[PDB]
Amino acid sequence: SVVEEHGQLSISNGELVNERGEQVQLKGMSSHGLQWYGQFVNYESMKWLRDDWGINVFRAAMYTSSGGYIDDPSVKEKVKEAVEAAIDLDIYVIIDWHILSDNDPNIYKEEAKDFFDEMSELYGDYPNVIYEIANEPNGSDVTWGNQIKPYAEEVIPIIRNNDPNNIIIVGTGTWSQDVHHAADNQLADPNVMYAFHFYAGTHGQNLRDQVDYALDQGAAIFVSEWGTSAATGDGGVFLDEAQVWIDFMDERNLSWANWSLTHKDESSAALMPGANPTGGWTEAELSPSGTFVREKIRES
Repeated sequence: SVVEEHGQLSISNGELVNERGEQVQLKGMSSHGLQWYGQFVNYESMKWLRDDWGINVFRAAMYTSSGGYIDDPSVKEKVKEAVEAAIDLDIYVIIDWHILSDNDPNIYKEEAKDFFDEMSELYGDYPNVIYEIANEPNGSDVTWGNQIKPYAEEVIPIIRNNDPNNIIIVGTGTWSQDVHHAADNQLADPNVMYAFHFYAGTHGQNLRDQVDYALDQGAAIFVSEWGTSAATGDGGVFLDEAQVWIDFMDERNLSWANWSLTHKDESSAALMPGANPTGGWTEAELSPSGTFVREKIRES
């Protein structure tokens, strides 16, 4: 139903819109790393998230390093499974080239180009796909103008040769926080968005104002990862600040994916130790974070 109704997504005047030009807001879950917690990514669990939580997007977080794709490329087949499930479920799907410790996207750019060539050749004639080409650039020596923008200007052409206009999300500096610099030096492609990531354990008032600055430059922003925890993914759940961010995102029509769908013993994890990898979770099998995120998407 979602993808049949909204169909082809695009950017118009800095906003995500559907094929009839109406604003649309995606809300869903991210996997944790597919090399660690891939058992939670399958048609049945995605169907349960669609039907019980109300998700309309799912993000497949394919780490590159940390035992991910560069070390063992078999994880690309789990991305394919997730994309195919999203197609069958009629929801959107984010293919996330999940850089982190490999903090400059240029480190594995050759591999990225080949991966995105393959994915856009396979799936480029479906409207469900959203490409996220570099999760979280980070480090003082990785800047928008010097590293990230030129990386995007190598990878985007590869995708566009196969898929002329599905959305591409491009990471920003400082762990996808530095939307100000990206918004002042935007990419040419008209269906690009810039990633912004937050964690509710950080006091967020200036970060909200910086997102507003970026939006005021006509840049489109996708909150492709956020947590209810501290920036480590752990240390406590911060639902008051999370709610402030939820309301901000609704006011600004910002799409989002929450980190993350796993049973790992960390506060950002949505599931308890006993949660079935194929879905059907009871209240007791959701963590405090998961309970909150489910409520937010159901309310929407």
